[PDB]
Amino acid sequence: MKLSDIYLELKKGYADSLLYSDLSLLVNIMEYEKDIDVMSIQSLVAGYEKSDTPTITCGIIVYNESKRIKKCLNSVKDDFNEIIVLDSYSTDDTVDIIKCDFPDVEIKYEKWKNDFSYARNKIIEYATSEWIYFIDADNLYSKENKGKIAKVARVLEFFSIDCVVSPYIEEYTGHLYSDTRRMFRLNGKVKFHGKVHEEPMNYNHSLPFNFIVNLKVYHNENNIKSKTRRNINLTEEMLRLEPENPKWLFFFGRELHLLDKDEEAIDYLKKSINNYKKFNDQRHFIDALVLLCTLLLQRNNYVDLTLYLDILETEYPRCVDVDYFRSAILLVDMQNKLTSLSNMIDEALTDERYSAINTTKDHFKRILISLNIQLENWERVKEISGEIKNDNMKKEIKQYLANSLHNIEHVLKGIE
Amino acid sequence: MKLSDIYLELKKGYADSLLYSDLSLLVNIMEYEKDIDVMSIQSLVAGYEKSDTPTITCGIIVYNESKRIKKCLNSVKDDFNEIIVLDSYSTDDTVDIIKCDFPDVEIKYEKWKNDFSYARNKIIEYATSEWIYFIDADNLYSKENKGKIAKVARVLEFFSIDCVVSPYIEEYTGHLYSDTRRMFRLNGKVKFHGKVHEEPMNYNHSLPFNFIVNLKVYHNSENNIKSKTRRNINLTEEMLRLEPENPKWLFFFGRELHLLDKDEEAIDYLKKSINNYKKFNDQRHFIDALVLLCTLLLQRNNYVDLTLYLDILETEYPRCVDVDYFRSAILLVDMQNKLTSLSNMIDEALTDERYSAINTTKDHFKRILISLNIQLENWERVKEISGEIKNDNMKKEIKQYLANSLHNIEHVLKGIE
Ligand SMILES: O=c1ccn([C@@H]2O[C@H](COP(=O)(O)OP(=O)(O)O[C@H]3O[C@H](CO)[C@@H](O)[C@H](O)[C@H]3O)[C@@H](O)[C@H]2O)c(=O)[nH]1
Ligand SMILES: O=c1ccn([C@@H]2O[C@H](COP(=O)(O)OP(=O)(O)O[C@H]3O[C@H](CO)[C@@H](O)[C@H](O)[C@H]3O)[C@@H](O)[C@H]2O)c(=O)[nH]1
Repeated sequence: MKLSDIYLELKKGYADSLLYSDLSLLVNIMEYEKDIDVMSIQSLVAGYEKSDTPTITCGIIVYNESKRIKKCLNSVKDDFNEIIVLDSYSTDDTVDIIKCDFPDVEIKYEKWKNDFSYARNKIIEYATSEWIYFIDADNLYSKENKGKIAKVARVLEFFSIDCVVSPYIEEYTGHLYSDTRRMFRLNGKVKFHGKVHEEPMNYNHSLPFNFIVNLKVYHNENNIKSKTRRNINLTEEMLRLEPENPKWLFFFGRELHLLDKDEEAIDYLKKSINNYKKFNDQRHFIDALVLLCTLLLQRNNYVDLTLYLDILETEYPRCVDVDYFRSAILLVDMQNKLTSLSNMIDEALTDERYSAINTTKDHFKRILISLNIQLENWERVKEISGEIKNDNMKKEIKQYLANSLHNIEHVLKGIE
Repeated sequence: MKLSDIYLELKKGYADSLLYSDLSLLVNIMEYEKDIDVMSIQSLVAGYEKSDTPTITCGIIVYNESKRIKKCLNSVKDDFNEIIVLDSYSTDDTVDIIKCDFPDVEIKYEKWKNDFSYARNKIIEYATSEWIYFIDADNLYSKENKGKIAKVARVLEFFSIDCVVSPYIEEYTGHLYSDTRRMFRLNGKVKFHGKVHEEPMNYNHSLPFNFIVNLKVYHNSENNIKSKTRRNINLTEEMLRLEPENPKWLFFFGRELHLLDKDEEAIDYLKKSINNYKKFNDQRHFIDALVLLCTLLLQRNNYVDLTLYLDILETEYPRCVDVDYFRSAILLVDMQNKLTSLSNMIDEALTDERYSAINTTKDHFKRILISLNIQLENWERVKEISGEIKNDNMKKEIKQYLANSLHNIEHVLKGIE
């Protein structure tokens, strides 16, 4: 059997049950290709209510998080049995904000070596439970996960599936990450690797299966500039060890972008993309393509965007962002068609050629306003709008300029 | 020696001369086909110095014209010497605004028969000068037409040219008419024909040649237009029922139907007029028929039939810039269409079972939509869509972009006029 099959058989067969109820916190089930050996589907829902419920501990590593450690721990101090904060010798409060308001949370210490894995890996060895789940301090643990976490541990042990576990992280942007690898069995197998952009690897160097489970965490400045300068130092390091690695070329390339060094980021993204072709962990391959495409787009480099676009479209055909960059290009072509039309109208007006409608060629000025407003070309519309030579056209334009003046401050009203 | 060549031997040479000054008040000159008997050039400039300067009477027919008759007669009184004013028994004052300030302008009377040419007769009779000039109550004789009139009458009497004379008459819309036919020699050769849309004709009903001269005459309107039209159409329909296949009248009746908001029917007459001008001799208003049918076809969003009448407009009057106006409007409508079809092709897209790697919220798609419908001025949907974006920084920039164009509108709106 495949876990996929087991879930189906449990749908019409045993949707009554608890094994079912708790197996539906697993999003990711049709991805699990390993045989789960079973000899009776009936004995299984029955043996699941007899199953042990495991212990989860919650590891947080903090530096100067005076601003956000309170809301963080509040989200989380009721959902675990043991919470371990790992102070890297904060210069501000943090430590004592924790000590009075949160009496039950262990506080430990560790000087910062420039290694998120070493820190993270301390809390692993300090931790007493039999699963761990990591959460960072600017993050917040949805009210919705109440009583759900250990249910996820329980099923995965009940089938004894080896995996790390990703909840959904929702960016403050609303962007929703699902390769987060934040929870895993505390059983000697599996330890963080990497000075930065670290993730749990099962220690034969690995790459464990990832259950996306149905748990959620939410956000809680222009200190992005701060954090990024910190990480690029670490990323460039990790990359100099493996200078041809597509993941590291992309990671570095990305942070270069974040430090607006876009021309240099495009080079690393172009190299990352060449190297993913024949390379096994293709997880961030898409992230390189859609970033190189936006940067190429932002530099009005349509030929190279089209080339990379065809790659994104053949390598990931069900990615909607292909349709995004194609739209963006048509809309560019339309701008030029508008401009070219604005330009033959000017060429027309400057002949000897007479008008039978309005000898003042003043109806042409209706189209040219219309057409340069559309092009956002207020420079040239303000102009054209003086060259008008008649009251009742002027009378016509100002009354139409107002009804859109007031349609704007109507939509501008009800956003913020 | 033709006339346009006499003007080349003055412009090149005899160029400070009094003949050349008065002859540059004639615009229409290379059109004058008749040849002229000269001695030399010299003989001809000096004969002009010893020539004359004829007299011009100014004719005005009027009905209830209380509001404009004062401004009118001002423009004219210091410029003609004799001006007759034919009242048609106007029920309001009018006649006595003329009494007061304009004592030397000889108010004659006449009962109104529905015949504009006939009213123009009765002023040709009473007139005593050599040339006549006509003007209407809603026009103002331009300030800068100072003593230019009789220089026109001189040059035309000197070469003893037969013709009618057209000043430029300015619409309330700023448009300049130059087939106006307002001045002619009072030598029993020229006279108005036609109950309405009268013009001066030779006595064999032929068509006097039209010098366009360099005189400006302006305007003074709101909704007297609907009542003037409703009167004129009564006459026009009569004249039409006489030659019911005459394109000039098919056009005139269609035009007035239009001015009375009977557009659906105005097009039917414009179409027949355009069909009949093909052959027909006097094609003066052929162009006016086409461009009015085109502008109405545009208003009704009938682009298929617009294109077809635009072709005819283009083959017949290729140098009319109004061709390009209509081709432009079409091209631009096709743009709008491509845009809205993209708006929808984008919409279909961000529903499918299809994910984004850039932003799960697809909020970047929604920004492209917002930007289409701002361009499409579909402010309706700019509102819906901007409610469903969850990234506060984009919602901030939509706020700041709208403010940009809000400010720039309120800026261009200021310095119009
Ligand atoms: O010297 C430090 C710096 C940070 N932290 C804490 O550890 C986490 C690091 O997160 P952060 O300061 O937010 O850096 P980011 O770049 O925003 O975090 C991303 O990048 C890190 C570096 O790989 C990852 O560990 C995180 O999972 C990932 O959210 C946070 O809880 C910090 O408070 C420390 O304990 N010591
Ligand atoms: O029973 C009338 C009605 C009007 N008028 C006067 O005649 C002139 C006609 O001008 P208007 O009343 O403004 O009519 P429109 O339709 O605006 O004028 C156009 O249409 C008329 C009919 O063809 C022409 O006389 C004009 O030259 C032409 O400008 C004006 O001075 C009127 O005051 C009369 O004499 N008798």
